[PDB]
Amino acid sequence: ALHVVLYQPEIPANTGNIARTCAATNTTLHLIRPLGFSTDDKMLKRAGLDYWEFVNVVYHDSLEELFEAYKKGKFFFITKFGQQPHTSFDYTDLDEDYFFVFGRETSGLPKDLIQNNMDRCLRLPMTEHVRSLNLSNTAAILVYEALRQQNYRDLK
Amino acid sequence: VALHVVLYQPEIPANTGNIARTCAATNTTLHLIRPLGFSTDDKMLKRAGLDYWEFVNVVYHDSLEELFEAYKKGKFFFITKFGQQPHTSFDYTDLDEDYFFVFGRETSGLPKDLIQNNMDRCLRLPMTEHVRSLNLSNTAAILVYEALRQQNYRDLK
RNA sequence: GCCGGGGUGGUGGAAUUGGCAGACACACAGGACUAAAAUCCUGCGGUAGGUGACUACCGUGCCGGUUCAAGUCCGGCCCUCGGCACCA
Ligand SMILES: Nc1ncnc2c1ncn2[C@@H]1O[C@H](C[C@@H](N)CC[C@H](N)C(=O)O)[C@@H](O)[C@H]1O
Repeated sequence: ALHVVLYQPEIPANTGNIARTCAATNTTLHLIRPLGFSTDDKMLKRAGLDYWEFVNVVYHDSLEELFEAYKKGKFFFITKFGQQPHTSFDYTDLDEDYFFVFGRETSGLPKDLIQNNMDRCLRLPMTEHVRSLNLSNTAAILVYEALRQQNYRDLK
Repeated sequence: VALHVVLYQPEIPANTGNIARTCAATNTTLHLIRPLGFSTDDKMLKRAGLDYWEFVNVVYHDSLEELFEAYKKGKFFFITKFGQQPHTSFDYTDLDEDYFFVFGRETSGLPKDLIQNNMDRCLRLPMTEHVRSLNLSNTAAILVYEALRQQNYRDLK
């Protein structure tokens, strides 16, 4: 019911951790195929430990292919640019598929896409001591915020 | 009046580095219960590229009891998979109290007897069933931002 | 000065009465593992033929000798440590 999209990830271990977090929440992981690693990177495998068999991982050769395939979806885009924190939105409809899309670790999301949908742009309130926050951590804050709103349904 | 993340004998280096990242992005004081499984020497801190350590405000403690007796009136929430309550069932809004979030060991976990005595404040992030545990990094960050959700991201841009 | 130890890979270092030199540990390297500076598995003296299987070759401070065979025994020398002597 929940989805995590990774636009061309770079760090294998970051993605592997997110896969484990997905298996702990029964979340679908989406990957935009211009990846910075291979499918056989051993750091990818390690970060996912043994939980890989419980992750439904979907590959998409482009951001477009994903959007069209999941035409009925609440696509939430997570960048520094959004003027609204992630907790100011609503994820409480359980009859829906919620999509959280994460940019490249050293780039962002496509600047065209951010322009068109700034109402769905979630910025995690930080300080100035760091420029960003680890993707695998940032992915988890949103899954367990949305899971709070859905009252961790079926999850004990 | 801020949040406090204390890590009981952390071992895997990368987890603690990512926790310090979140701690610097939230101005959350990081308490470190020794023995640690790594080295926080400035040489090794810079070998891992941890340039935010200066802003993390790390308070090394040598025992869990030392930490309890230095911050006696801290609200100590112990975070383990053996809790029965979520992390969102408690109130971290009081800006007059010091809230402390205790995390465990990546290969072992929090002291079992400490969990038994204080099951009232034992928080379990709801997982599936086939997943034994979450990442220490992820578990810490989730808790920091849930308290900041309740604290409306005080002085956070 | 005498006597007695030590010298051996990248490192500390092992090798019994002469009979496969480098055990073992650290380093390193490749992996595995219930995000490793944890742990576990594997490789590791050199050379060249080598895809490799591996092979032969060389290698214990220098130079000798005894041996079928010398890290090992013998003689000279270099370096080093210790006891003893040596000190107007
Ligand atoms: N589901 C979870 N709920 C709460 N804390 C967790 C969870 N998974 C991991 N943690 C944190 O990470 C620590 C270590 C675990 N990752 C490892 C398994 C260990 N047996 C345990 O006590 O959970 C825990 O002691 C917590 O600090």
